[PDB]
Amino acid sequence: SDLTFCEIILMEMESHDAAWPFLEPVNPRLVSGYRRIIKNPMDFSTMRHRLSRGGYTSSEEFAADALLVFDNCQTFNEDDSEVGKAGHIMRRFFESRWEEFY
Ligand SMILES: CCc1c(-c2csc(N3CCNC[C@@H]3C(=O)NCCC(F)(F)F)n2)[nH]c(C)c1C(C)=O
Ligand SMILES: [Mg+2]
Repeated sequence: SDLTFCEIILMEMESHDAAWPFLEPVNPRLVSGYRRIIKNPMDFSTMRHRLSRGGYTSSEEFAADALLVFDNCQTFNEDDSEVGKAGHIMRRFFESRWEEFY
């Protein structure tokens, strides 16, 4: 249904060169101040796990999680940091692929 498109998008994000910051949850033990600043963490493997057990009712819920990944990225990382730069590439990728399905 709407979920077949989400499988395609998520697969293509997981394999993207710039996905390396977002494949795994941030470990707050390793990242000073992350727990304080980011209220709702999100990453591609959490989305993949939620998709695998069917925890998305609509495509709009899937997109909310994706946008959360990149909102969190821009909140915590400078736009010219290595992670910020990758997050902009991944955000533009997502917005572009989402639009040529809907
Ligand atoms: C900047 C942290 C961060 C990552 C992320 C995922 S893998 C990775 N890297 C691994 C290899 N190269 C170093 C670099 C790194 O700095 N890791 C943590 C620092 C330390 F202490 F472990 F070295 N960073 N992803 C997101 C979404 C992040 C944030 C805060 O938004
Ligand atoms: Mg937004």
